[PDB]
Amino acid sequence: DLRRRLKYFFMSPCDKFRAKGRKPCKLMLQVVKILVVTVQLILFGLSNQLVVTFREENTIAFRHLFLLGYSDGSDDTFAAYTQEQLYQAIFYAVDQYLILPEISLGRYAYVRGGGGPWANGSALALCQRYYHRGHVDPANDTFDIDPRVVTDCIQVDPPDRASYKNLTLKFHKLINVTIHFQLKTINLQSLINNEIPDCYTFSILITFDNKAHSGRIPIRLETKTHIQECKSFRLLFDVVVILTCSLSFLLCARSLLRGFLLQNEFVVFMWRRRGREISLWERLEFVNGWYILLVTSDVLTISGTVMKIGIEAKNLASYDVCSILLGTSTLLVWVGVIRYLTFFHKYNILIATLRVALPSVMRFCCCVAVIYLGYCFCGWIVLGPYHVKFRSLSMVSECLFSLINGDDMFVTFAAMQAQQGHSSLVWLFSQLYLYSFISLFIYMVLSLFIALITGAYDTIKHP
Amino acid sequence: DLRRRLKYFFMSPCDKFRAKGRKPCKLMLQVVKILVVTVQLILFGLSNQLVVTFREENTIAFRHLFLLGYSDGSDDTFAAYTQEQLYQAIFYAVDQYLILPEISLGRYAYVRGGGGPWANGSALALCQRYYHRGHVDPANDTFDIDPRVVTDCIQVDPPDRASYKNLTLKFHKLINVTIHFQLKTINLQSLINNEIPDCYTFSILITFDNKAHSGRIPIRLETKTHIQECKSFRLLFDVVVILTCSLSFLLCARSLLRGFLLQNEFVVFMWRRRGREISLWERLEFVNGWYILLVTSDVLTISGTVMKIGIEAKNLASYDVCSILLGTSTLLVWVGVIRYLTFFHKYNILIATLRVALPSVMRFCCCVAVIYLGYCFCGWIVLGPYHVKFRSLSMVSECLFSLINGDDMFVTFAAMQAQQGHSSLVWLFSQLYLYSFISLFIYMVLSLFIALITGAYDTIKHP
Amino acid sequence: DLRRRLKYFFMSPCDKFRAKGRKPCKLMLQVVKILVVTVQLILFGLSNQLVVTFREENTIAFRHLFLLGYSDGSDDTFAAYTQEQLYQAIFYAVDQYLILPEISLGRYAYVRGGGGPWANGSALALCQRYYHRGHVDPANDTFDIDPRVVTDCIQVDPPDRASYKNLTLKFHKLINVTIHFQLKTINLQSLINNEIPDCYTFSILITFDNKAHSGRIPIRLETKTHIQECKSFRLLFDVVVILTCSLSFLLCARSLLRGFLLQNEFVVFMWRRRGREISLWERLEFVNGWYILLVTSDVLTISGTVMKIGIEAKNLASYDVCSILLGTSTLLVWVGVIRYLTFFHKYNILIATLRVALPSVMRFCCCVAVIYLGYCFCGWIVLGPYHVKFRSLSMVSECLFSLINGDDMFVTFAAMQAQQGHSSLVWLFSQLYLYSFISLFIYMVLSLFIALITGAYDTIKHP
Amino acid sequence: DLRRRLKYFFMSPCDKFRAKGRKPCKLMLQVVKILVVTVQLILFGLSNQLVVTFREENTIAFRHLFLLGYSDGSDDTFAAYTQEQLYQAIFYAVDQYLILPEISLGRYAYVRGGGGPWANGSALALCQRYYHRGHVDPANDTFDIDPRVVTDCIQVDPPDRASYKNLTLKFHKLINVTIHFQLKTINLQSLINNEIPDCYTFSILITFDNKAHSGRIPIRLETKTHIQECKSFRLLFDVVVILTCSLSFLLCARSLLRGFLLQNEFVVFMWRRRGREISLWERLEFVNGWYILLVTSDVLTISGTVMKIGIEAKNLASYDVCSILLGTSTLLVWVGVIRYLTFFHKYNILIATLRVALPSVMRFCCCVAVIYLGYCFCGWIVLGPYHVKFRSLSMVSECLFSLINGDDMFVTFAAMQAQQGHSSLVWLFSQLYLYSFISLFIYMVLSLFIALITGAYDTIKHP
Ligand SMILES: *[C@@H]1O[C@H](CO)[C@@H](O[C@@H]2O[C@H](CO)[C@@H](O)[C@H](O)[C@H]2NC(C)=O)[C@H](O)[C@H]1NC(C)=O
Ligand SMILES: *[C@@H]1O[C@H](CO)[C@@H](O[C@@H]2O[C@H](CO)[C@@H](O)[C@H](O)[C@H]2NC(C)=O)[C@H](O)[C@H]1NC(C)=O
Ligand SMILES: *[C@@H]1O[C@H](CO)[C@@H](O[C@@H]2O[C@H](CO)[C@@H](O)[C@H](O)[C@H]2NC(C)=O)[C@H](O)[C@H]1NC(C)=O
Ligand SMILES: *[C@@H]1O[C@H](CO)[C@@H](O[C@@H]2O[C@H](CO)[C@@H](O)[C@H](O)[C@H]2NC(C)=O)[C@H](O)[C@H]1NC(C)=O
Ligand code: NA
Repeated sequence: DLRRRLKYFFMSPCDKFRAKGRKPCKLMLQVVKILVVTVQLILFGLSNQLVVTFREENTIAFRHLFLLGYSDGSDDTFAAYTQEQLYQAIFYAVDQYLILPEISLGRYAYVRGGGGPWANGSALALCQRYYHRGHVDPANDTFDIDPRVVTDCIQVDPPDRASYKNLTLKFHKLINVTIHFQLKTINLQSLINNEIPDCYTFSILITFDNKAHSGRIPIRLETKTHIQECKSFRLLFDVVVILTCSLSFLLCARSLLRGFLLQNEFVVFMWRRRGREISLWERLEFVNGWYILLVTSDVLTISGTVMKIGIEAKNLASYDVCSILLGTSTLLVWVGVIRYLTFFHKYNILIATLRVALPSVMRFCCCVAVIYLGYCFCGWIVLGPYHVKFRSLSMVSECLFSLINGDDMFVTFAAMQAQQGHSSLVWLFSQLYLYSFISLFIYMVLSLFIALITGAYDTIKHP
Repeated sequence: DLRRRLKYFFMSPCDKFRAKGRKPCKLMLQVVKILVVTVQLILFGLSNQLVVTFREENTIAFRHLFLLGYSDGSDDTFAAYTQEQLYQAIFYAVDQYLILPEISLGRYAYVRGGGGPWANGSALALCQRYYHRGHVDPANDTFDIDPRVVTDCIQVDPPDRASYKNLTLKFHKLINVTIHFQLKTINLQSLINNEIPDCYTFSILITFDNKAHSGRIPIRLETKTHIQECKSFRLLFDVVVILTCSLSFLLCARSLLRGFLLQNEFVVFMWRRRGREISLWERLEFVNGWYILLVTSDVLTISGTVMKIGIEAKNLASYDVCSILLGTSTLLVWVGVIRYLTFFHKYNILIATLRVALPSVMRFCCCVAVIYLGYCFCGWIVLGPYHVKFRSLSMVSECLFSLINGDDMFVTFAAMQAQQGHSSLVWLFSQLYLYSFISLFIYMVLSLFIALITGAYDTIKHP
Repeated sequence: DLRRRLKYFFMSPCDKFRAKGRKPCKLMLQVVKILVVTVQLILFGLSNQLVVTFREENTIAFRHLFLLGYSDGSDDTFAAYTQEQLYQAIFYAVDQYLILPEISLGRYAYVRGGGGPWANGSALALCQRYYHRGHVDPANDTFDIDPRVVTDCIQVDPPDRASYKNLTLKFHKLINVTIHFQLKTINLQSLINNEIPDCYTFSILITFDNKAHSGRIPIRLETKTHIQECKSFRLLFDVVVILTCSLSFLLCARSLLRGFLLQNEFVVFMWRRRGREISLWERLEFVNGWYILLVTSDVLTISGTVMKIGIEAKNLASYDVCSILLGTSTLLVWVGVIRYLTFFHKYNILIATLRVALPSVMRFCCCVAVIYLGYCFCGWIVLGPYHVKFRSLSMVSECLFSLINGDDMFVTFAAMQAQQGHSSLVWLFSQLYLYSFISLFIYMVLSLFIALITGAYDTIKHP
Repeated sequence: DLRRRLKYFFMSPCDKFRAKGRKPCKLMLQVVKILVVTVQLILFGLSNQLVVTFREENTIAFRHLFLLGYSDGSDDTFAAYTQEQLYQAIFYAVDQYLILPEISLGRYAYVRGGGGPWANGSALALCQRYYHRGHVDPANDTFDIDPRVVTDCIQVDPPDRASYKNLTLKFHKLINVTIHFQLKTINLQSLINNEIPDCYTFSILITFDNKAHSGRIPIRLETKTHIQECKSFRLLFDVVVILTCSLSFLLCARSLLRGFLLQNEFVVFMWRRRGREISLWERLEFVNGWYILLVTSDVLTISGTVMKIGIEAKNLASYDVCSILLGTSTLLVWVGVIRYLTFFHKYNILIATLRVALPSVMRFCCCVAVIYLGYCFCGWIVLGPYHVKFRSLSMVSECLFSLINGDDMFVTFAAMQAQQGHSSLVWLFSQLYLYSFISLFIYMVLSLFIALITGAYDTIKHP
C-alpha cells in the first residue's frame, strides 16, 4: 500500500535516520548554504560600502568646490533669489572648474568631450533652456507663450597647462540653467590596498532650476559615476556559492517532485478504496512550504551571484537589483533556519502560536486598513496644505504609522500649533483628527492584536 | 402578519437575493460611490498641492527679497533690537520693493493702489501706529498715556520704468510698523501644463510688531493670495459625483423610511397581541446605523462638491471648508466599507469584539479624563513659566498625550534639567509630576485598556 | 443599637436621600468648589503667563544688547577663548550700557546706586575677583596659592543726558568677572489693557566665569525682576474661593469626626457583645479617604489663595510655592471627581480594578526598582565619561526611564557609535548594557504590569 | 540521618533563627556591603566627573585656539577642500601655538621635547606623510606607485619669552599631515578644593587626514592627558570596602562548600537506601545561585577597588576597566537585593512569575533572532548605500531595535523619501521592508512576549 511510504514521508529528520538509515544530506547542505551566503553578502557589503564612501566624499568635495557659498546641511534650501546671485553662482562654478588643477586637493583630470550631447568636443557645456516665445506681462494680463523649448549652449574648454562671461539669461522665460562636465580620478585606496586600480569618471551636473517660475531658483549638484579599470578569491568563492545553491535547488526540487507524485498516488488510492472528496487543504498538505522557500532563495542567490560577478568585473554597475536579490535571499535563508527549531517541541509551541494567530491577524489588518486609508485620505486633503508631514499620501501614511507606533507624536501636534493651520477651524479639525486617530488605534486596535495573539497562545497551550 | 416582513428585513444581502430575487442595487452603488469619491479627492488634492507649492515658494522668495539679513529657518526668532536695525530693515524693504523689476528672478508686476485703505492710489503704504499721548518716563514713574491709536502713513509710488527716508519713529509710544503692497504674477506652469492661465495677486504685509513693548520687535512677512483668471473633465466628473451621491442618498433615505414604518407596525402589533413595554434599544434596533453614515457622507460629499465647483471656477477660494467636507466624507465611506466585512463571520468576530469593547472603553476614558485634566492644569500652572512645552493648556495636553504614548519623553525631562526651574523646589516637583504621571498612565491605564479589549474578545469567542 | 446608624452611614448619597430626607449639601458644594478652583487657577495662569512673557522678552533683548556677537540658541556654548575676546566682550557690554538710551527699542531708565554692594552710589559695577596670591607656574610645577578671594571693583556712572577702559585682568589667578546694573521700565500692556501700571526693575548680571580654569570662560546673562506699582473682581473672586473651601473643609471635618465617634461606639459595642479583636483595616474602614483628600485640597487651596492675594498686591513675588499649592489642590479636586463615578456600577468596575491592582503594582515596582537602580549606578559610572546622557544620576534615570518607555533609543545608541567610548571595550559594554536593559524591562517587566492589571480585572469581573 | 540537616539547610533565614539560635551574620553583612559599595561608587563617580569635565573643557579650548574658523558642533564636518585652505589651517595652528602664552585664557606651559619621536628635542613637530613614488596621472590612466610611506618632518621651537612657512605639501601623493605638541597646566580646582594639586600634560594631535584621497581632507584635534602630582579618608574607606567584600566572599564560599559536601552526602545516601538515578537539576538544586552572584560581585569589587587605589595614586590611569568592574559589581549587589524580597510571599509571586517565564522568553528570543538577523543583513546590503542609519551592521541592528521599540520611526521613513534611494525600485523595497518588519515585530512578536508573561503569571497564581 502507501501508509508505509507516507510514514517515512511527513516525518522528522531524526526519525528519518532510524528508518532506512539515510544520512541527512539536505540538513547539512542548508547549513553550509546559509554560511556561504552570509559570508558572500558580508564581503559584498564591505566592498560596496567602500565604493559608496568614495563616491559620497568626492561629491561633497565637488559641492564645496563648485557651489558658491555652499555650507554642509543646506542642500534642500540652497537657492538663488536675485539675478545677480544667479549670475555669480554660474560664473563661480565655471571659474572654479577652469582653475581646478591648482586649487583642488584631489587629483582630477579633465575629460575632453565630456559636456554631453550639447558639447561638440568641448569639456564643459553651459546650457540655458527657455521657451521659444515668452511674452509674459502681468501688468494687464497679456500672455502669449509658445511651449517649445529652446536650448542655448556655450562651449567651454579648460586651459592647456572669456566667452561665458558674456552670458545673457532670458529671466522671464527661463526654464533652467545646467552645467555639464566630467572629471576623472583614480581611487588610490584601490591602487594600494587591494592592488586593483579603479578609474572613476564623475559626471557633474549643476542645475539652476526655474521650472516652478516662483522667484526662487534652487541649485543642486548631482554626480553620476562610471568605474572602469586602470590601464581571485572572490570569484572562486562566488563559484562555490553558485554550486551550493544549485545542489540545494536540485535536491529540493527532487523532494517536491516526489511529494507531488506521492500525493497523486494518495488521491487516486482514496477513490479506489472509499470514494470521497479530497479537500483543497489536504492536497496542499503534501507540499512542504520550507522547500518552496529554499528553492526561491536558491534562485535569488544564483541570479544575484551572476549579477555580482558581472559587477565585480566592471561590466554591469547595477548595484541596486543585485543587492536586492542577495539581501532577499539571505533574509529567506535566515528565516528558513526556523525549520530546525520546529523539530523541538518547546520552540514549536511558539512557532505554532504565531502560525495559528496569523490568519486572524491578517483578517484584522484588512478590517483596520480601510479605517487607516480613510484617515490617510482625510489628513492628506485637509492637513496637506498646512502640515509638512502631510504633503504626500506616502508621507501621510508614514506619519500615521509612526503615530500609531508611538513615535514623532509631539512634533506632529506642535507643527499645527505653530501656524494653527491659518484658521481656527483647521486647527480644531486637526485636534479632533489626531486625538481620535491615536486613541482609536493605540487603545483599541493594538490591544486587539495583543488579544488575538494571547488567544492563539492559549489555544496552543490547551488544545 | 409581519414575521415574514421582518424576516426579509434584518437579513444579509446574500440571503436577500434568495428571497424575491431582488438584485443588489445599493451594494454596487456604494462601491461605485467609494471609487468616484476617492478619485475626486485625489484629483482635488493634487491640484491643491500645486497651488500651495506655488504660494509657498513665492512667499519664501518675498522673504529673501524684502527682509534684511533673512536666512531660512529663522522665522520665529527674526527680530530687531536697536533703533538703527529697525530703520535699516524698513529702508531695505522699501528699497528692494523700488528696485524689484531688475533684481527679482520672478516676473512681478506692480499693482497701483495696492497699499490698502491707507494708500489713496499709491502702490506701497508705510504706516506707523502709536498712541496719541505716550508720556512714558520710568525715571520717577510718571505715566500719562492716551490709549487712542494714531496712524501715520507715508505714500510710496514705484518708478515709471525719497520721502520715506525721512521717517521718524516714535519709539517710546510705538505700536507697530507695517508695509503694505501687492505684486501680480502669472503661474507659468498653469500657462503651459493645463493650458488654463492663472493670475496671482500676492498681498505682502511686513510687520514690525512692538505691541509687547519689551525691547524686542519681531519682524514677519505674511502673504494673502487672490487667484483670478488671465484675460472640462473635472467639471463633468464632479457632476458624476453629485449624481451618484444623490442616488445613494435617495435609496438610503427610502430604506430608512421603510424601516421606520416597519418598526411602527411592529410596535403597534406588539400591543395588539401582548401588551408589553417596548424597550428604547428595541426601537433603535430597527434603524441601520450604516445608512445614517451613508446619508451623512452623501450630504458631505454633495456640499463639498458644490464648493469644489465654486473653487475651480475661481469664485470661492474657501479651500479649508471644502477640504474638510471632502475629507470627512471620504473617511466616512472608507469606514463604511466595514459593513461588507460584517457579512463574513471571521471578520465579524473582530468587528463585534471592538463594538462590545467600545462602551467600557468610553467609560474608562471618562474615568481617566479627570485625572488627565488635573495633571494638565497642575502642569500648566507650575511648569508653564519654566518649560517651553507647558506654555498653553493645549500644548500641555499634547505633551502629556505624547508622554503617555511614549514619545518625546527625554526632551521633556531634559528641558527641566537645564535651568532646574530656577529653583530646586520646582525641579523636584517636576520630577515627581512626570514620574508619577508616566508611571500611572502607562503601567496601569494602558494595561487596563488592554484588559478591557481582551475581555471583550474572550466574551465574543466564548459567548 | 447601632446597626441602624451604620446603615445610614456607609451608604450611597442616592440611598441617603431616601432615609431622613437629607438634601445633598456636600455633593453640590464640591461641584461648586471644583468650578471655582478651576476658574481661579485659569485666571492665575493667564496673568502669570503674561508676566513671564514680558520677563523673557526683556531678557532676550538684554542679551542681544549687551553680549558681543550674541545669536539666539547659543546660550550654553557662548564663551570666550582668548584674552582679547574677553576684553572686547566686557568693553562692549559697558559701552552698550552707556549708550543704551539712544540705541534701545525699549524705554529703560537708569537706576542710580543699582550696582549692588560693591557700587557705592554708582549705577554699574565692573568687578573682577581673583586669588590673593596665585603664583601659578606649570613650567616646573611651582605652586603657591592663597585661596583668599580679592574683589577689585570699578565704578561706572551713566552720562547725564573712560576709567573702565584701563582694566587689567589678572588672567592667571582670575576667578570671574561680573557686571552689575539695574534697568527700570514700565509694562505698557498693563498701562493700557488692565489699567493697572506695573514698574519693572530688572537686575542684570553678566558673568564671565573662570572658576573651572580650563581655558574656556563661559559668558551668561541672568536677570532678576522686581515688580512694583507705578506711582477688583479678582480679589472678590479669591474671597469666594476661600469661603467655599472653608465651608467644604468644615463639613468634611465634621463628617470625619462623626465617623471617628461612630467607630469608637462600634468597637466598644463589639467587646460588649462578643469579645473579639478588631482588625486594623476594620478601624480604617470607618474613615472615608475621599474626605481626607477633600480637606487636603481645601487646605492647599486656602494657603495658595492667601499667597495669591499677597502676590497680586505686589507684596510676595513667591510665584513658585503659590503655583505648586494651587496646582496640587486643583489636581486633587479633579481626582476627587472619581468619587461620583464610584456611585455607578459600570464605572466602579474599572475603578475597583485599578484599586485592587495597585498593591501588586507597588510590590512589583519595589521588586524592579533595585534592578533599575543597579543599572543606573552602572551606567553612570561606566558611560558617564563618554555619553552626554549619562553625566549625572538624575540624567541617567531620566534616560533609562525614556528608554523603557520607548523614547530616544536610537540617539542613545548613536552617541556611543560616534566615539565608541574611546575604547572598543567601553563600546562593547555599552552594547551589552543597553540591549540587556531594554530587552529585560520592555519584554518582561512591562508585560508583567499588563498581566497584573489583567488579573485584577479578571478577579473583579468574576469574583 | 540527613533529613534533619537538609531541614536546616534549604530553609528561610527567619526559620533559621528558630533552630539552633544562629544569629543572621550573612544577612547584615550583605546590607553593609551594599551600602559601602554604593557609597564608594558614588564618590568615584563624582571625582571622575570632575576630571572628565576638566579634560573636555581644555580640549574645547584647544579646538577654538588651534583650528582655523572652528565653531562648536562642526566636529564631524570640519574639513578642508582647497590647497590654500589646508595651508592656512596648518599655518594658523602653528602660529597660534607660537603666540599661545599671550592670547590664551588658560595658563599652559610649553613642554620641551614634547613633539614625539619625530621631534628630537623640539616642542612641536609638523609632519607630512606621503608615498615614496606617487606618479598619479588620471589623464591617460598611467599609474606607478610605491606604497612605501615617507615621513617629512619640520622642527618647531617656541620663542624664549619661520622655517615652517616654507612648507611644500605633496598634494598628489599626500597621506596625512600631523601636528604634535604638549601643553602643561595645573588644575586649580584641585589646588584649592581638595588641596591635592594635579599637573596635567595634554598631548595635542591635529590631523589633516587624506587617506581617502577623495578631495576632502577632514581636520580633527584629539588630546591625550597624563595626570601627575605637582612637586586620606578615601584610602581608608577603600580599605573598608576590601575587608567587607573579603569577609562576604569567605562566608559565601564556606556556605557553598558546605552545600557541596551536603549534596555529596545526599547522593551517596540515596544509592545506599534506594538505588535511583540522581537528576542533573537535583544536583543543581543544592547550590544557591545567590551565593554565586555574591562571590562574583565580591571578586569584581575587590579587583575594582585595587585598581581604584592604583588610579587615585596616579599610578594606573586605567579608568575604563576599573569603572566597568565597579559598575558591574554594584549592579550585581543591587540585583541580589531581590533575595530578601523572595522571603515574602507576595513579592515571591512576581519574582517566580519572571523566573518561570524566562525559559520560554529565551526560546522565543532565539526563534525571532534569526528573522531579526535576516532583516539586518538585508537592510544593510540594500539600504546601506542610501540610508545614513544603515551604514554598518551594528547601526542597522540599533535602528531596527529602536524601530521595534517604537522610536525614531518617522525619521527612518523620511530619510528614504528624501532621495528615494536614487531609484523607485529601492524606495519601493524600503517601503515593503520597513512596513513588514515593523508590523511583524510589534503586532506579533511583542504580543507573544506579553502572552508568555501572562501565561507564566496565570500558572503561578493557579498552580
Ligand atoms: C531643464 O529643463 C528641460 C526642459 O525644458 C529638461 O529637458 C528634458 O530632459 C529630459 C531628460 O534629460 C528629457 O527626457 C526631456 O525630453 C527633456 N524635455 C525637453 C522639453 O527638452 C531638462 O531635463 C532640465 N534639466 C534638468 C537638469 O532638470
Ligand atoms: C498694528 O497695531 C494696530 C493697533 O494699534 C492694529 O490695528 C487693529 O487692526 C485690526 C485688524 O486690522 C482691527 O480689527 C482693529 O480694529 C485695529 N485696532 C486699532 C486700535 O486700530 C493692527 O492690526 C496692527 N498691525 C498688525 C500687522 O498686526
Ligand atoms: C564669582 O566668584 C566668587 C568667588 O570668588 C563668588 O562669590 C561667592 O558669591 C556667593 C553668592 O554671591 C556668596 O554666597 C559666597 O560667599 C561668595 N564667595 C566668596 C569666596 O566670596 C561669586 O558668586 C561669583 N560670581 C558669580 C556671578 O557666580
Ligand atoms: C598618518 O598616516 C600614517 C600612514 O602613512 C599613519 O601611520 C601609522 O601609524 C600607526 C599608529 O601611529 C602605526 O601603528 C602604523 O605602523 C603607521 N603606519 C605607517 C605605514 O607608518 C599615521 O597613524 C597617520 N596619522 C594619523 C594621525 O592618523
Ligand atoms: Na516612542
